[PDB]
Amino acid sequence: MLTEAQMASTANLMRKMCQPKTKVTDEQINNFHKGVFDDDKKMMCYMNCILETMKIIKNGKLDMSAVEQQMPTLPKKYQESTKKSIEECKSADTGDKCEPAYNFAKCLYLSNPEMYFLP
Repeated sequence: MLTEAQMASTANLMRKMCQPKTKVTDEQINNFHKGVFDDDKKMMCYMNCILETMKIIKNGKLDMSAVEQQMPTLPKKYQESTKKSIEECKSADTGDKCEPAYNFAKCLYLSNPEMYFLP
């Protein structure tokens, strides 16, 4: 099991890698975490980069195997909220190229804004 501090630290390291690769702006990322969804390609490709790095998205598709391995590494306060969100969002990975991860991410946020922890 991971602590919340390790989760925030690993999230920060993923952002440090994925933001320069995609040139998403700080405000675009900040908007996303408040439910303001910019479908600009940079925001979309950032979400693709993040979820590929987490191994949750592979070739534009939700990898339900990676989802199951990593659920036991979640802090228990996120375990229940994540299960419900993945169940609700497991077909939201629609579209082309970076769109599936972005659409999946928007779904995850809207299913439970308070428990959303993606970078």
